[PDB]
Amino acid sequence: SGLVPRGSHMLRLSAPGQLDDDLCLLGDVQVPVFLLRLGEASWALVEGGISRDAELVWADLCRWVADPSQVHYWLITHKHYDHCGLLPYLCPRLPNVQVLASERTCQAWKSESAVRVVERLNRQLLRAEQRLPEACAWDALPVRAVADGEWLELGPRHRLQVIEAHGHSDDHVVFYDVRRRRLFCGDALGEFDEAEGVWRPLVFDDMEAYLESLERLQRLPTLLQLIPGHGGLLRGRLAADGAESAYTECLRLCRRLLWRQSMGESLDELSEELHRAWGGQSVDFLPGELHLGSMRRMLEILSRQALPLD
Ligand SMILES: [Fe+3]
Ligand SMILES: [Fe+3]
Repeated sequence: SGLVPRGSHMLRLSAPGQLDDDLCLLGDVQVPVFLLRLGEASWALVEGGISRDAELVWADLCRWVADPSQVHYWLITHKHYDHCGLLPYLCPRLPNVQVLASERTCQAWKSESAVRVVERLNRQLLRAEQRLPEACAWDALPVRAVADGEWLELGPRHRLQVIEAHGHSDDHVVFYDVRRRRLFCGDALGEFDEAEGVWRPLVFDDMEAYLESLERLQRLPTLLQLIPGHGGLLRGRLAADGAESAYTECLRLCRRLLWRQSMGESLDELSEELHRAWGGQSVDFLPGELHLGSMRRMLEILSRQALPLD
């Protein structure tokens, strides 16, 4: 790497450890969990991860926090297997934690059907020799539902607003730190492309909603830090123009899809091409058959909802 030999300014922070005075990245940058120091004896976690990373995240958590009885909150953006998979495994080690999530997210953990999908996907990600810890029941998690527009006063230095951001999933929320101009955006802007510096759209429920969410997030004060559900912490113009860029990349995808369909292409064609182009990034946390499946689903949603070309 070049970066061995020069102290340049990094636009993306992608290593575990301290990101800012109040903020650490725990576990794996691929599916990170963030730690906020709220106080001398108080902490919050943000993003709920994949189950197989339990011990990775737990060891990093213990590097910074001598007493895990001091972790008081755990904010969750949405119900997908990769954003809540640690909860049953680490909540039992966090006796004072309250999970904060949307009503629709909380409802999913009460659904036998939903919880078993979450379990099925997370089991496929266990590494060689890994055994998960003892789990809590999903319906026994210490949860509180949070609402659109709600101010979460996590502590005297940390007040974060819950902003509804449906479209990626029907339950997706994001969390905005007004003081720090720092947005925890989950998968609402898509998947950040590490080779190209652009957003790949992740529209798995509703395109109109996904665009409207981005429209709304573009109106926040200019971001200084943008923290998606995968890949680390973005700063500079990548943060400041994140929501706008995410929006345009989604339009672009619609244009490609509707153009190729014009030429009589099947949806499966663009899907295999998107799986080929984009699937490599998430191979270590999303089974490849399921990335292609998700690509096809997104293209179905766009095909139905995109404004026609004539
Ligand atoms: Fe997701
Ligand atoms: Fe995700």
